Amino acid sequence: PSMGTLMGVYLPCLQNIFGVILFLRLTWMVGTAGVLQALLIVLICCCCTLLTAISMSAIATNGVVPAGGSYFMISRSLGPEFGGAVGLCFYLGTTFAAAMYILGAIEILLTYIAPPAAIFYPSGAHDTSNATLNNMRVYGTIFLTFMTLVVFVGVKYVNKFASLFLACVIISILSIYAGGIKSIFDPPVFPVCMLGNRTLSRDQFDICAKTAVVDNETVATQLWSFFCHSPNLTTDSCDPYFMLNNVTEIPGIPGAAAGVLQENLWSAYLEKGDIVEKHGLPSADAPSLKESLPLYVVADIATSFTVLVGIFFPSVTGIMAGSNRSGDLRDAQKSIPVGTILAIITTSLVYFSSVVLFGACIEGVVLRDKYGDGVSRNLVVGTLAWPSPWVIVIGSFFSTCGAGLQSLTGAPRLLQAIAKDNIIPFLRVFGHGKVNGEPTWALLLTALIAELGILIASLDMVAPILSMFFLMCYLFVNLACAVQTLLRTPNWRPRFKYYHWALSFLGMSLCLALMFVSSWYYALVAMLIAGMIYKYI
Amino acid sequence: PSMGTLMGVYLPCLQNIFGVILFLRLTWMVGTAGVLQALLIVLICCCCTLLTAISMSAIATNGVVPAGGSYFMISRSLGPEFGGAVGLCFYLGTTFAAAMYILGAIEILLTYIAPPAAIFYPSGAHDTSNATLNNMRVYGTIFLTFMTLVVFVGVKYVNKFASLFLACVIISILSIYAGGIKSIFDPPVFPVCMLGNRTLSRDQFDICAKTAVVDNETVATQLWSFFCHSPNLTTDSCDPYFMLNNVTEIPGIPGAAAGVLQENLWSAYLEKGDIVEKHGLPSADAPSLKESLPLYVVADIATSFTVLVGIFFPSVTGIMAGSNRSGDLRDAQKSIPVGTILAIITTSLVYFSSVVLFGACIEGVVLRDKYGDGVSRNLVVGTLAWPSPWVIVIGSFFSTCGAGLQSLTGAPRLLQAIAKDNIIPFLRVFGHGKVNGEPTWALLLTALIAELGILIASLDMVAPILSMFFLMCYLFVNLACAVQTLLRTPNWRPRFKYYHWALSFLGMSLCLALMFVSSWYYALVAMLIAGMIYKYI
Ligand SMILES: C[C@@H]1CC[C@@]2(OC1)O[C@H]1C[C@H]3[C@@H]4CC=C5C[C@@H](OCCC(CO[C@@H]6O[C@H](CO)[C@@H](O[C@H]7O[C@H](CO)[C@@H](O)[C@H](O)[C@H]7O)[C@H](O)[C@H]6O)CO[C@@H]6O[C@H](CO)[C@@H](O[C@H]7O[C@H](CO)[C@@H](O)[C@H](O)[C@H]7O)[C@H](O)[C@H]6O)CC[C@]5(C)[C@H]4CC[C@]3(C)[C@H]1[C@@H]2C
Ligand SMILES: C[C@@H]1CC[C@@]2(OC1)O[C@H]1C[C@H]3[C@@H]4CC=C5C[C@@H](OCCC(CO[C@@H]6O[C@H](CO)[C@@H](O[C@H]7O[C@H](CO)[C@@H](O)[C@H](O)[C@H]7O)[C@H](O)[C@H]6O)CO[C@@H]6O[C@H](CO)[C@@H](O[C@H]7O[C@H](CO)[C@@H](O)[C@H](O)[C@H]7O)[C@H](O)[C@H]6O)CC[C@]5(C)[C@H]4CC[C@]3(C)[C@H]1[C@@H]2C
Ligand SMILES: *[C@@H]1O[C@H](CO)[C@@H](O[C@@H]2O[C@H](CO)[C@@H](O)[C@H](O)[C@H]2NC(C)=O)[C@H](O)[C@H]1NC(C)=O
Ligand SMILES: *[C@@H]1O[C@H](CO)[C@@H](O[C@@H]2O[C@H](CO)[C@@H](O)[C@H](O)[C@H]2NC(C)=O)[C@H](O)[C@H]1NC(C)=O
Ligand SMILES: *[C@@H]1O[C@H](CO)[C@@H](O[C@@H]2O[C@H](CO)[C@@H](O)[C@H](O)[C@H]2NC(C)=O)[C@H](O)[C@H]1NC(C)=O
Ligand SMILES: *[C@@H]1O[C@H](CO)[C@@H](O[C@@H]2O[C@H](CO)[C@@H](O)[C@H](O)[C@H]2NC(C)=O)[C@H](O)[C@H]1NC(C)=O
Ligand SMILES: [Cl-]
Ligand SMILES: [Cl-]
Ligand SMILES: [Cl-]
Ligand SMILES: [Cl-]
Ligand SMILES: [K+]
Ligand SMILES: [K+]
Repeated sequence: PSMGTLMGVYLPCLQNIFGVILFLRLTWMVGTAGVLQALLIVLICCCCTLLTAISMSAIATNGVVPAGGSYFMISRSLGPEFGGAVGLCFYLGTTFAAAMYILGAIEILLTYIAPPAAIFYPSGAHDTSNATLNNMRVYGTIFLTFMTLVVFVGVKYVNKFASLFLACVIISILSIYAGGIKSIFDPPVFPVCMLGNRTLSRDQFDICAKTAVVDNETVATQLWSFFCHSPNLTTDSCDPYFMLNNVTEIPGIPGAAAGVLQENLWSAYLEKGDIVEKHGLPSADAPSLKESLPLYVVADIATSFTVLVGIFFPSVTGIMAGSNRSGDLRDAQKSIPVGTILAIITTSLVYFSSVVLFGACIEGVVLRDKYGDGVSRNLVVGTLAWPSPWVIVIGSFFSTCGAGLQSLTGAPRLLQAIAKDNIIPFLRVFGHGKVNGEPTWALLLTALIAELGILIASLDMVAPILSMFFLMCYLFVNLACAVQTLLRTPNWRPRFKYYHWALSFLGMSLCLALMFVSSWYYALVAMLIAGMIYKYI
Repeated sequence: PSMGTLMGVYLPCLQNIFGVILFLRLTWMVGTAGVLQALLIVLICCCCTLLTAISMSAIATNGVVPAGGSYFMISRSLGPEFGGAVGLCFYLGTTFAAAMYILGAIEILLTYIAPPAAIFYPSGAHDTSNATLNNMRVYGTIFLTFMTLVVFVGVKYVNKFASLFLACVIISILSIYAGGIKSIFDPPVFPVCMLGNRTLSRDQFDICAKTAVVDNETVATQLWSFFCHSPNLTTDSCDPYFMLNNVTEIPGIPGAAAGVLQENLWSAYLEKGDIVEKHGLPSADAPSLKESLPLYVVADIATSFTVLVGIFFPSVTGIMAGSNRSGDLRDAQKSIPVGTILAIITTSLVYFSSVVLFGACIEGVVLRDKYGDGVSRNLVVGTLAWPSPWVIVIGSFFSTCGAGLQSLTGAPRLLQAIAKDNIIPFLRVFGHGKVNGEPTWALLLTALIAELGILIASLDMVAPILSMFFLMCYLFVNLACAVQTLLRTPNWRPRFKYYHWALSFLGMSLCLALMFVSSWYYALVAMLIAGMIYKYI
């Protein structure tokens, strides 16, 4: 066995922690919560995983570290009762992470790469959401049935091209920082058209002006016709908000400055149906017609602190996939505690610096545009990139398509290993495999469980379920590291310097509080199920 | 043993089938779906239960009919594998039916009896729903903790006053029919104020007129001030829909006629946010301000056929609670098949005649008012009653409060009987009881599971879950009546004239199709769970 700390523990952790939400939902989170509460979300979500890594270091520095996987380490160091729960919650987390990584790639393909490749269209006037959901479901079934046949046939080709999907992530992050440094000197040009406080969708109309001049004559623009329903300049059929207020362009990226970071510093939560608005603009109060409501950037979902925590939390998960090479290492009780902790530190520094960067460079109206309606249907992340916005689009699409394949290769192996362990004979038929050892019936069950997450068809609806499963897994790891100390069991003597039972209790309580924060209802259901299984045994 | 067919089988079935949805969601269903599709919903939902009663008659006409409950009949006539599934699905159905019956009584109390007894108020302008949900949850916890202490202390007093809650239902139905016959000759006076096609909420403004006369002077009314935001008659700040259109009262109950039944005959489905509108009125097309949108009757939820089936279906359930007295009967193989089938026939005739009655008497704009906003916050059912609308309000409130108590007494006995059977030792601690035999730990588990249904806080959100559990129970009964015939098992010779295996197959397929109709997602999850338990055994 010869695998270092770098290519054995650190690089798979750093490949599994970075993902879809850094490129799709982090600018929206900064713009919705403010820089201060966004740093609070990043700090709270990166203390569950740091204390969980301190507990996994106490797992790794005990005994012999049996070869293969993180399931076998926990199962041989903590008994079959805790290990089965950890393995089952981590299997369910990986199978729904595959669904979230597929839905991210479909969102990138349908809203940024190929917009006219849409089957279902928003008929009528309103409900542009049901066509979006039915459009996500069809491409979800197609990409899931393709990427399960790829895993069924081409495991060696997925394992051979596993570092290319990490190179894509690193290039598409260095482009963000290279453009964010350029914006100090030479910011790019993305004009945002507004009307009073309200920002409007630039994709529909042509020119951001109330009147224009053609043939030495003042003619009402296309923007006049959407609000007043006549090409005549002296009608009284206009809404009184459009009449009293003036139409103004602003720079969507004003560059890195202190006055920009000062305005993006506080929370601006909106309910579903509200319009994204500035604060430092004059606006005359007047009622507005209901028929001009599609001519604005509108909050898609209702937001709060507890909504944003549950959407952010699957950015930080990925500790447990740095112990999968625990048989190939030279010194497995040295490479795992150093590697997982340094990977969590570097990824959390990237998240803090990116929160401060997006808060100081991009203006909060562009930040609060989920799907980028204020700027010509572009990525808000992509507008800040240095060479072109297409770098982040292509790199994020290939990174999500790679992270879905790696989850669809990682979860059937885990169900294979749990079934072959005879720990629950109810799953005995899922230990059947090929002559290679590759699973056959576990891959089908992962494709069926990840289909139930695709049929939810939203990134923001699937992500709290992922938070709910990974927080249960990380809670059982901290339970199993505190109980074995407090019960004074034999064969539990961790040789790790920075381990103490109070840190595992603190991690258990923190990953229990985040369970109530992300979604209180299903946490209250899982608490009943867990309190019932305890009354059994 | 001496119990007849009438007081032993027929009256408990007829007490358990009638309930909350006949008085709260049936007029809304008629107005939303039309008379033809409402009769289709009633006909489809009353063929799952009729074929399920034909299968329960084949259960009852086999063997000895062991004493006590419907669980023991199925468990001794079909084996412990089918019987455990039937008993567990029927237990979960009864524990969520208690939650639906509590939420119905809270809806009646907060919207019709005591409106100012509300803790949470709709602050701001919009979101009158979140205050409503948080207002349902608090009174749900209060009424659940009261009606579990009543069941823990006063079982004999709940059993002594069980016929009073049936007398309330029968009086409050005979009042509906007595007023619906009066409306042929002398219809009551409930004026509905409208403005073009759109109907408005009468509870806010005073007089249904655009201008009025005080002191020999024409003065703008209170209804003018809500739409134009000025008491001056010559302003141009009005919305152009209010200016071009005229304000008109109609009779909310025009009486039983053929021209009224002809207009309520077709479907009018609305999406969330649409305004309830007539069809036979002139209306000038004009845009409308967003700030006048609370001055209208608005569809609360989006409706379709599959939404209304899942809300109607728990009106028909209640077959299985006519075999609870199977030890007290004289001829249990005669009283059960006659009693359950005659009770299903009489309740289904009441539903068909009530659909035709509400379609022919009440106008469809009043029918499509869920919560009765068009007529002064009254029950749409209650406006048709003969003596007063308070009869239906008080009778429906006491009937839902009684049907919640009877579910909270029926489900702990079932969990008691399943736990004492040693069929699943995982539930062994729930067979502990008092010295009387009354359960202690099963009553707590019913209070905890019915709390998870109360915290959903909607009648229309809890009702498809009830449909999902009762359709699984009725599917397992038809499976277990077709498999024992087709496998040619011994000790299965039903002596019922009208039984055949094709009727049980037809009932199984119909109660499987309704499972996909009511909610396709959770049916698709339950199909995976059932197909996995089959791959185990
Ligand atoms: C050990 C062995 C391994 C395999 C196995 O066990 C044995 O493992 C277990 C694990 C099981 C799974 C455990 C958990 C599960 C999650 C569960 O979802 C619960 C709720 C969510 C799903 O929502 C549903 O989504 C469907 C599809 O949309 C809806 O159906 C609708 O579909 C159509 C639309 O066209 C229409 O008819 C209706 O809309 C409806 O029928 C369901 O209704 C819906 O419940 C998460 O959804 C939640 O939805 C909320 C919306 O109200 C949302 O709130 C917010 O919504 C928006 C944000 O988008 C905002 O406006 C507001 O902020 C909020 O309103 C919530 O965010 C969101 O959480 C499904 C089952 C599943 C997967 C288990 C399956 C079995 C399992 C794998 C077993 C196996 C056997
Ligand atoms: C044998 C032994 C006995 C005991 C035991 O096992 C062992 O038995 C089992 C049985 C288990 C139970 C099985 C089933 C269960 C149902 C499951 O619910 C699934 C979905 C529904 C719940 O929705 C959730 O409701 C909560 C509360 O609202 C939401 O949380 C929200 O709360 C706040 C609000 O302030 C806010 O933060 C967010 O809103 C959110 O956090 C959840 O998000 C939500 O998922 C049904 O809800 C569905 O919601 C849809 C809305 O999107 C709705 O679609 C339609 O919505 C409206 C209609 O109102 C319309 O506009 C449209 O037409 C649609 O959008 C759907 O109609 C609706 O179906 C919960 C678990 C439970 C009870 C199991 C518990 C465990 C159990 C008892 C075991 C035990 C151990
Ligand atoms: C929108 O912008 C215009 C600028 O064109 C403001 O118009 C005022 O115009 C008069 C004469 O045209 C000037 O003397 C004033 O100085 C302008 N006011 C300013 C610059 O504040 C108009 O008031 C603006 N609308 C607003 C602020 O609601
Ligand atoms: C944007 O402008 C509006 C008025 O042009 C600001 O004023 C609010 O308007 C709403 C109407 O939707 C009222 O309910 C509020 O009471 C108004 N607030 C006041 C007068 O302080 C609105 O605040 C502005 N948006 C910002 C600053 O984010
Ligand atoms: C609303 O109702 C009024 C009735 O007061 C309609 O007014 C018209 O008024 C003129 C003179 O006042 C009459 O000669 C017409 O016969 C009326 N038209 C009718 C009765 O159709 C007014 O047109 C109505 N608004 C509509 C239908 O949009
Ligand atoms: C009620 O009146 C309106 C117009 O006063 C009718 O017309 C529809 O108006 C909507 C605007 O919300 C348009 O989108 C439709 O195209 C109009 N339909 C037409 C012109 O046929 C509306 O149909 C009426 N409602 C009814 C009859 O239920
Ligand atoms: Cl991610
Ligand atoms: Cl992980
Ligand atoms: Cl009912
Ligand atoms: Cl029933
Ligand atoms: K991740
Ligand atoms: K019922």
